[PDB]
Amino acid sequence: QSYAAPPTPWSRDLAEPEIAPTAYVHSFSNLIGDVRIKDYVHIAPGTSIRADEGTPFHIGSRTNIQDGVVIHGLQQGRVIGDDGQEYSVWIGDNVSITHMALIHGPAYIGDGCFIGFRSTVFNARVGAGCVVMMHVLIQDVEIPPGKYVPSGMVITTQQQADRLPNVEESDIHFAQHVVGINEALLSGYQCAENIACIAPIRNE
Amino acid sequence: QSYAAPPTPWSRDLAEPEIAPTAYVHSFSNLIGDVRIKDYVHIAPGTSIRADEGTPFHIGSRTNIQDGVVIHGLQQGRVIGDDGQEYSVWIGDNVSITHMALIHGPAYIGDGCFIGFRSTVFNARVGAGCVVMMHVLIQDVEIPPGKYVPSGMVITTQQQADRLPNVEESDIHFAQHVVGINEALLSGYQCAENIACIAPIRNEL
Amino acid sequence: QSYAAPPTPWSRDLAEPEIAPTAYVHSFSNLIGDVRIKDYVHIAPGTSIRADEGTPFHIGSRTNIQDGVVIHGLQQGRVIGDDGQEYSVWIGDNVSITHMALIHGPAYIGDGCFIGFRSTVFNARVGAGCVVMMHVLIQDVEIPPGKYVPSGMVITTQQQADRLPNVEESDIHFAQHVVGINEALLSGYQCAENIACIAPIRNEL
Ligand SMILES: [Cl-]
Ligand SMILES: [Zn+2]
Ligand SMILES: [Zn+2]
Ligand SMILES: [Zn+2]
Repeated sequence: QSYAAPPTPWSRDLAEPEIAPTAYVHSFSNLIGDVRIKDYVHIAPGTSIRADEGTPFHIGSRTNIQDGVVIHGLQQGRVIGDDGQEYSVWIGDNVSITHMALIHGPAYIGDGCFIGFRSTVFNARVGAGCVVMMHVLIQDVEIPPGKYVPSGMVITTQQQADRLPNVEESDIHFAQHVVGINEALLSGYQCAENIACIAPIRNE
Repeated sequence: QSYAAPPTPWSRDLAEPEIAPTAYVHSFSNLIGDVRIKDYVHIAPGTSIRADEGTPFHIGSRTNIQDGVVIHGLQQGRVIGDDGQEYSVWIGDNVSITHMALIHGPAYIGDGCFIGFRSTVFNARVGAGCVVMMHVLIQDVEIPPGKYVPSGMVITTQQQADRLPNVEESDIHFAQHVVGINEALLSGYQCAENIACIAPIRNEL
Repeated sequence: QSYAAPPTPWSRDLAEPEIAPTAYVHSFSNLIGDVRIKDYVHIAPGTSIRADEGTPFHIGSRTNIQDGVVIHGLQQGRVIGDDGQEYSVWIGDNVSITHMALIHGPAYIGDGCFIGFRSTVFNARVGAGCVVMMHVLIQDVEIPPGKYVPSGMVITTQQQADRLPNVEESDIHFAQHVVGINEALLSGYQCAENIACIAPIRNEL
């Protein structure tokens, strides 16, 4: 369920989502505007990705976007993607954006991040390899690369973002497991759409 | 995707939403019961507004309801609207109910309010011109007009509600911007649903 | 929108949901895999219940699942249900899972529980007859039966779980009311899909 961006004083290109053929988007979801989805992305049910104000959005390869997630952006304000271009929202490679998370542009999330349940990133950079846990708010700050954020933290000042602990080895594996589970899920959903793949399994 | 209220021990009128022709409601949403939606309202994808228990709901002119929002109400309990009528939920004019907010009747939200990301108003009055920030709970209280609520606050007592700072000039300016932005989006989406409007635009590309 | 579980290294049975004819599931929602939904269950708009990683899920009789709720499970990790079978998610009878709640397996929620607005149970056991309020996180712990949890609490250690107050009689009556309300909603929505039932009601208008 994908649509063009609406014509507004700030946008007239009527841009539509670019989705990799290796990605899987569940039917029960809504995608509007210039949303660039690279290889092996899994977009789960109940999600609304809306690139009508702030635009464009980038979602990197092997990244998962889980149930009930919202992605939107402010009309004014951008970050620099790794390609040199400006984005309302940049999410890197091998990122997990988990259940009911909110990612609000301007926002940069680096490669390998885990963003936990019901957590929000708004007007903020989160460095590569961060593990952010459950019920967290991050707003108006830069989180250094490789940091761990405990559940329930409300981070609104740089002073707070500057005193976070380094991730442990167990956090790094925990994060890569979630990435792998969603790659496996994506392929299974693609198999079920194809008579040649699903028929032999269904006969057993 | 608009439906009548179901028949229950407390209701039998099977009421359906009244939507102003100048409003825009996204396809990917669900609307049930006596929901009265006024001029230039924008209702975004993922929203569930359900007037099957407490009823009616009123959503005022130039108000936006953003993605993943839920509105419901308790069967018992009402607020007095600006028209003298009883409502489960009353949302005024020029209001922003932003991403993932929950408004739960009995509730009154006054003209010009901003209700921030993932925030909840339940069994409460929020006076006109309040600016509520992110991840806030407001419950069983009255917030005076023109107050600012910092992010993360869990307000459950009147003692807390009585000790809030006044909104600042830059808060007002931020609130009005969000209102105007959404007015512009609704007219854009209506153009896309009209061949005469959107065709000449796609021709320029 | 009812879907089979996908073929995967941990599951190839392609299970689909089993839904009691006396349950009402709103159209605007998504169900995937081995989800066992019992008698008189109400599933509200905007819900996603997904048994593709952890599986199976169990939802008991007269239980309600309200708007925007998400249910999922870890691939590894199970709890024992009251039937003596293993589940990623067990939700018992006469339970309320309210607006925007998240239940994430491994999870057990006993009979008679109230789980409040925007609250989370993950890798946890919540005993029979608990009343959990609003904007709560319960994580990695066991809450004994008959306990009350104030709004906004973040419970991540057993030490917190061990110092909770008992429910009061008024909390019990409050919980059963919400269950009763949702049963009455359920039969109303079914009445509207039965011409015998809805025809005389509509002719009064
Ligand atoms: Cl939420
Ligand atoms: Zn926004
Ligand atoms: Zn309710
Ligand atoms: Zn999960």
